[PDB]
Amino acid sequence: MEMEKEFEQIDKSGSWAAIYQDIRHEASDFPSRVAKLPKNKNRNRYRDVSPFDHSRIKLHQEDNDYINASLIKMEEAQRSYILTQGPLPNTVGHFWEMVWEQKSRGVVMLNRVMEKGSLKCAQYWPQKEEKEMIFEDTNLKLTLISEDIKSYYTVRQLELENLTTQETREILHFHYTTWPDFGVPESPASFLNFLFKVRESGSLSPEHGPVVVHCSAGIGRSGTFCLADTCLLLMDKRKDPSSVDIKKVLLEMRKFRMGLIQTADQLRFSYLAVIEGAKFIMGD
Ligand SMILES: O=C(O)c1csc(-c2ccc(C(F)(F)F)cc2)n1
Repeated sequence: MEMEKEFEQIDKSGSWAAIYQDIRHEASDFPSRVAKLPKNKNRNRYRDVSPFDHSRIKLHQEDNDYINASLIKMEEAQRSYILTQGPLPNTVGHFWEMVWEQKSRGVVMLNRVMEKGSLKCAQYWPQKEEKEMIFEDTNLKLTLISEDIKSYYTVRQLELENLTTQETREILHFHYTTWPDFGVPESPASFLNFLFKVRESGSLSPEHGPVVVHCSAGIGRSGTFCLADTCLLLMDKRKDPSSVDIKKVLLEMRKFRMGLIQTADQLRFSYLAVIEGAKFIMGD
């Protein structure tokens, strides 16, 4: 079925939970043996969220190459994304090592450091220009260059230096700051505006490594971001945009990381975002 009318048909019939459970039943199951080794327990935020072995990002290190991060490679859309958990106190150096080694331009953050009164990820970037951060375990230096605070998101320019080689690179930090502590946003308008700002920066384009996207577990809000982006790109590429099947795209993405889209409310929100976004693209 088309999307917008399949949407109204699920609303009127109140069957979002049943649609979402079908997706969960059909989703791929692949091994994640490296994630579960005892030496990696303090590298995982949640025991039930792990990268598959076949698609996990490897650190370029001979001691321990493990990070909780996955490469989502979308062949028809010609987009790739790295989805990862919010960094932990003992993985902030690994996080920036990955950004460096994978040649990423941008980092997309969809959570606040504290939500619901608890810490959802480490304070992994510097908050003042004159107070830079050094990660001694991976030999990197990180400096805040500039910061632009808007009503729904903040953009930061960061400098990452590889202290072994003295090479430097500019990284863009895109921070969506207004996702509610409970539920999903009422309108997708600010999330879509945010997605378009990431796109306009070059961070999603083939001349760079894959964008790094995270929330707390790296599957829920993060899944919504890449699902909406890929569906809108396919609608632009194909002769028949009504042939884009959001449930099929989500199942393809779940071949590369488990659990993408965590609730039936997140599924409905993804439909809403793609539907509204397709009207703004045109060309109208
Ligand atoms: O209209 C359609 O349904 C349509 C148009 S292009 C397309 C398609 C393109 C590429 C690939 C892949 F090889 F890249 F995987 C798979 C499907 N489907």
